[PDB]
Amino acid sequence: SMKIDVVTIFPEYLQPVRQSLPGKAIDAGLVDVAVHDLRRWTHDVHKSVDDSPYGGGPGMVMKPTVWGDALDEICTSETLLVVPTPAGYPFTQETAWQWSTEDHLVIACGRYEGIDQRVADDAATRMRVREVSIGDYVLNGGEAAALVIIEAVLRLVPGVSLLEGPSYTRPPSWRGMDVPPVLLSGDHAKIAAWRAEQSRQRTIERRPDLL
Amino acid sequence: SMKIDVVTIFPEYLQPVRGKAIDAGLVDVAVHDLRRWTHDVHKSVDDSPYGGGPGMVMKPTVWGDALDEICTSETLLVVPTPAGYPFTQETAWQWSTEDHLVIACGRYEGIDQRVADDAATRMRVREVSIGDYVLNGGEAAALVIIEAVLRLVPGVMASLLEGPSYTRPPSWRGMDVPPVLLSGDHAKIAAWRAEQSRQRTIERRPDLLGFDSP
Ligand SMILES: COc1cccc(COC(=O)c2cn[nH]c2)c1
Ligand SMILES: COc1cccc(COC(=O)c2cn[nH]c2)c1
Ligand SMILES: COc1cccc(COC(=O)c2cn[nH]c2)c1
Ligand SMILES: COc1cccc(COC(=O)c2cn[nH]c2)c1
Repeated sequence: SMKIDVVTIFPEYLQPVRQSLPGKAIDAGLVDVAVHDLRRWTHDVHKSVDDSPYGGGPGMVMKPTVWGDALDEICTSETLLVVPTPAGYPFTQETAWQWSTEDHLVIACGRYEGIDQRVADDAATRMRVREVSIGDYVLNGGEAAALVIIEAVLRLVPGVSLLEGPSYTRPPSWRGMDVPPVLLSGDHAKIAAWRAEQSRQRTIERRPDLL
Repeated sequence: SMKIDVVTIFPEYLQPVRGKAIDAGLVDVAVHDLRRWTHDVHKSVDDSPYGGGPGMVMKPTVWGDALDEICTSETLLVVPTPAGYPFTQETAWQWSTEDHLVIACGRYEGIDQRVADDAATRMRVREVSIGDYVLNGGEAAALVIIEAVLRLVPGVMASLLEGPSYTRPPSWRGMDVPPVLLSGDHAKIAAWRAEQSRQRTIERRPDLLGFDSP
């Protein structure tokens, strides 16, 4: 059983993962994903969510007063507050495994430059807060990162070292290229060693950092 | 001006592109249902892996037909996969100058490798990872790549992590903005920010400064 709340100024962005849920998953109370428009918590007629950064420099910083109200209403002391940001700790498969057993995730989607730091600092005094990066690149908003995180976590919720080498399926011959004959050999010990070497070679070529 | 074609068995999931509204006509984003190139009755796109293993592998025949119609020799064929070369900010900059990206979204355990090998004989192919986690499909990863690239396209920050940012009010729930940021001293602000950045990078990403990861 897991509840995910997403707070964003683009709630429509999250509508695909809402419907991506199996009907037998949400009916069983194993998962409910709710999306909230951040502007619900704005204070002015202009529904402002950002303001200029202290200490200058082009870019806009999201307002702490608005975010604080939103989190005040949505978060509980049991909440795991996830803040996607390119300045975050790495979000990896180990993280997804860890978060897969959480009762309540709140994902705060920020917009470039970021969210006033006091929001996270304040929240962290009564809940667990995790600023995380899904990758070394910059997005205009956290929304796509939320999709990634939601998918990587939920697929580890039951019912909701090296790189892997190439995979093949039918036909055995296609556009002049044959499936590696070892895979059709019925020698499963040999297949395993073949696959291990394929993985070692691909990892060396693509991710030497992993060795 | 850039064309992005995305190929997927879940074209619905790509509605979030509608966002990075290309209303300015600086890019056209097209999404294609892979099942459109099938001939079967049940329109099968996958099958069990040769050599055994878990899950299913997407068939090469369907993908070959789809890529034939959609790609040219000038296309950059992008295949999100956790087994790919890393997609980073540097990659985003590089791809921001491309005429034509085609993004092949895989599902299940993967796409028959011969799809990529075949395509590489007529176009440039890039198998890429957007990060070290596993997804059910390439769709979300395509969204990430599109966002990272499109915001760099002409007409629309790497080595360190950026430090914290603040805005009004100068005090909030008893928490004050760092006084230096209120001081109007550009040099001291630059110095403090540079320091916060380095301090955050060593704490969260020691690898970026050439130290052992925790
Ligand atoms: C909340 O503060 C910010 C600031 C800047 C951009 C974003 C959007 O997230 C990303 O771009 C990202 C997440 N992981 N890798 C990249 C959020
Ligand atoms: C070590 O860093 C990580 C973390 C998570 C996944 C991976 C690679 O997984 C694959 O190569 C794969 C999975 N399905 N098909 C290919 C690497
Ligand atoms: C090639 O077909 C496959 C196979 C396995 C998973 C996926 C989805 O992509 C990812 O999970 C991914 C991309 N970068 N980091 C994770 C596609
Ligand atoms: C080294 O790899 C990368 C790549 C891209 C960005 C970053 C860090 O960016 C930020 O911290 C940020 C940018 N806007 N707001 C916060 C690191």
